[PDB]
Amino acid sequence: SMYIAIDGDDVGRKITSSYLSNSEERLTYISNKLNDTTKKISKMLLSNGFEIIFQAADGVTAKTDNEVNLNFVFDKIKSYSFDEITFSAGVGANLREAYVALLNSKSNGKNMISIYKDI
Amino acid sequence: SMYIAIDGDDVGRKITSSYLSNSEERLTYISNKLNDTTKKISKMLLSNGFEIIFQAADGVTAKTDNEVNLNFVFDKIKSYSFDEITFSAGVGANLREAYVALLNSKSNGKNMISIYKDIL
Amino acid sequence: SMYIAIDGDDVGRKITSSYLSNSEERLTYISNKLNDTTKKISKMLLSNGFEIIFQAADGVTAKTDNEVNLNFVFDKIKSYSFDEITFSAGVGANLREAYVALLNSKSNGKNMISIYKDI
Amino acid sequence: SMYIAIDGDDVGRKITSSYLSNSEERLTYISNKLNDTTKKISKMLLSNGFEIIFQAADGVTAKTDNEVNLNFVFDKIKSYSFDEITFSAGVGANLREAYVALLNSKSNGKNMISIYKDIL
Repeated sequence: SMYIAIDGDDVGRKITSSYLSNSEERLTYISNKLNDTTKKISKMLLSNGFEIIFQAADGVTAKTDNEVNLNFVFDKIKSYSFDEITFSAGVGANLREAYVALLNSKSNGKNMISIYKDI
Repeated sequence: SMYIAIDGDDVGRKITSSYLSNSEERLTYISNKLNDTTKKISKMLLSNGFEIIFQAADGVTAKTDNEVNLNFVFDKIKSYSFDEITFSAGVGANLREAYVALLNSKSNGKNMISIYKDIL
Repeated sequence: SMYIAIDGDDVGRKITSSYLSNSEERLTYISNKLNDTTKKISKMLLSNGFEIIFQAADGVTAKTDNEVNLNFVFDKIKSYSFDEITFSAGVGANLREAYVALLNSKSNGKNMISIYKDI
Repeated sequence: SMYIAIDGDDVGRKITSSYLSNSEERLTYISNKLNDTTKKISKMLLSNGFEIIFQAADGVTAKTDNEVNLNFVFDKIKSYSFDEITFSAGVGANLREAYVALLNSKSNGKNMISIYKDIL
């Protein structure tokens, strides 16, 4: 039983920047692109045997009982980046482990995946 | 012209709590209610002549040139609370003011609305 | 071997409020009360046999190999609350457990302590 | 009167990394380095005729009514960087302007300074 928690890297900084510069068009662009990119993530996960647990904009969490190629899955997630917006991931054997692994990725960089047992 | 920025209060803490307690049911519940609540927010704003600028996760930002009763709009916002999750808002004459007024609401309480001009 | 991580609750919110209201005196009061209270916590942990690992801003992290009464230690921490500013704590057998327990406290309330093995 | 708000960039991420990797030495190193650096920042501001309003770790805010070379002041701030930790700044005519300028710096880059009037 494997869990994956996926979240955008510092998307809040890009949103705040758009508010402070009065950039309506950039804010609407981010809104639309976050919605479209998290749909691509969820459908890819579904096509690879996952069950979607949580799906907001910039955040998707899922689980599977099948074996998966995490390199392939995270390569797909990396290919869904747009502009200076990327996503990180944590993998674990329950929700808490995937969440802590996700914090590990976020605290050590961007556009990376961590597996809890390997920390 | 008037801009309004709306966001949930402490939603991230409820989500974090769900991960650390291994509560899939509560996490999925939060996901569904957030998405349903922000759909209700966007539809109420569009119904009062707003153009939606941003709609993602727990935030909705919009603008209008129509006349607007803010008491009506924010009483509607307050009716969309669920469990321990409330929503705050900031209003201004541009996006920057609405954002700063939202930060004012978040920093001074829960379930409240701030007009940028009243903060000066 | 026991680790404890202590951090203020929502202190950033009180600070942001003071900036946005141009409340110079309020901000300076928070600065002083924060540094004074964290020194109080640090001296208290030393008096109960801890070694300080980290002490900065609104947080103190310490470890001990000696015997401890946790109820006495955290009741002391709660007695260091001022105005609406309080502190939460996490305890574990290593730094990661103490941190995750601290995150558990912060996400479920304020002025509370979590022991990692209890979660 | 000029207000300046200074804050470290990404300090919390370096701290979190240390907890999660069980690196006591790296966490104590950060603690010691942050405390050294905030004292250097505040002593430099005092040396330039500022009055300190707020001083925590990775964060110092001050104000002055005298003349100041901000370029010299921020050049000193940038020289206090250590490892991957840099500092950002906002300048304004009151606390709220300095804060919003600092938010502008942190959302738009690393190791930068913003003057509130330059953002309008």
